[PDB]
Amino acid sequence: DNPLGLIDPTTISVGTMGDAKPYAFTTADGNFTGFDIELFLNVAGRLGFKKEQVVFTGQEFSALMPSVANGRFDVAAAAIGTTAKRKETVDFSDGYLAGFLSVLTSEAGITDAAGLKGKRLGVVQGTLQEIYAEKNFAGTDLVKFPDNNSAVSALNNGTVDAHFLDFEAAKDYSARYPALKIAVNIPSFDAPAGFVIRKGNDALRNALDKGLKEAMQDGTWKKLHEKWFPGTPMPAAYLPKQ
Ligand SMILES: NC(=O)CC[C@H](NC[C@@]1(O)OC[C@@H](O)[C@@H](O)[C@@H]1O)C(=O)O
Repeated sequence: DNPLGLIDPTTISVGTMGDAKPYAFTTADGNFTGFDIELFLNVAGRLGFKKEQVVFTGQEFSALMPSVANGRFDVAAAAIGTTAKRKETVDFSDGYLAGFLSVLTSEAGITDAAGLKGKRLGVVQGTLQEIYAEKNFAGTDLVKFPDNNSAVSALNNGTVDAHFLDFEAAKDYSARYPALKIAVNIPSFDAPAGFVIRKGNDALRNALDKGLKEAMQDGTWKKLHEKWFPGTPMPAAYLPKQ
């Protein structure tokens, strides 16, 4: 039987990113790791799927949701913000991360949103950052990149003034390139990360929701958060209750 409506009932095919450190990324042997990866494998494990029964495929951010919508993957896990706009084509599990959208730059003069006037801002195609900048940073020239790596390369080259990306990923680039600093932090608590599933796949959605709640209640979520995001605040919503 196929109760979870999977492509193959013995395996879970997950669409992710090889370059979204520390959320999702690859090590030197090409295997996937990061917070979202370890959390997903933990949730899948509770559903009776061992680590060898979960396959990961790296894709550019913009291809993830359409690949799930087209039946290429059972799930997508890559700090995917939950929105009504995204809910038009896919379904989401309950939220498991809520953080900031960050402006990474070597220009100390940029201190807030109003500092982005007369600046060239990098965004990754299809991200919540692209939408936010189009709505709130009108007049700021946007430069669309397929990934963070290309955007940061143009930031290091001096072709863009700043790059707009996820807080933990901005922190990672700040460590890799010390001249780059997080100058602006924008709340994105209204779009928590959720595991993406095929629109209407209620059996897989409900089963992932059960595992996520259990991982949060037994303190697994807390342990994984402390590992991948040291010094980042943890909300009571995702921590053990009572
Ligand atoms: N891997 C990526 O490039 C994802 C970029 C971006 N992520 C936003 C977000 O979901 O990331 C995790 C949390 O910090 C959320 O609050 C946030 O909205 C997006 O969904 O568009």
